Amino acid sequence: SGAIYVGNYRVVNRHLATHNDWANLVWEDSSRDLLVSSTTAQGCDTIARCDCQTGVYYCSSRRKHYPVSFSKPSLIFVEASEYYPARYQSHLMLAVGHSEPGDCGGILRCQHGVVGIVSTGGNGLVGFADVRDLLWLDE
Ligand SMILES: NC(=O)[C@H]1CCCN(C(=O)Cc2cccc3nonc23)C1
Ligand SMILES: [Zn+2]
Repeated sequence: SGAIYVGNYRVVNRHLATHNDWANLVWEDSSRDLLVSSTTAQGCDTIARCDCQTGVYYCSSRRKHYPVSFSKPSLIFVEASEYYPARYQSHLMLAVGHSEPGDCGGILRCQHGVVGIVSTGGNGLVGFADVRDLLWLDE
């Protein structure tokens, strides 16, 4: 579990979105596992606007933050689940690091701000859904 709160927005993994998220839907993309809903209270998360390939992510399954090197956002194959059929997930970044289902929603950050959230993982790898291209989250 986990979300990004920037201004009047809440960014969550689309497969973990609530009924309230869908009733206050702004934008969603199955191919990226993202859903953005509107909020009444103000959010203060700063979104990074950069091409950083190093950062720190929160791992709930370990109650620890870990430094990582991660790849550039790309289309990566992801296996089937109770949420999606087998497909290519776009805007996805992989890092060598620990993750387990339950870790989705953990924030990845660089010195510039929020880079994205945990969305996939397995076999010593962790995948992050990038949010840096969503320029409209700030305006
Ligand atoms: N974006 C998707 O299609 C997801 C949907 C939920 C299930 N997915 C996983 O990757 C499970 C998983 C296993 C093992 C470490 C994991 N860390 O985070 N998620 C992990 C795929
Ligand atoms: Zn950065």
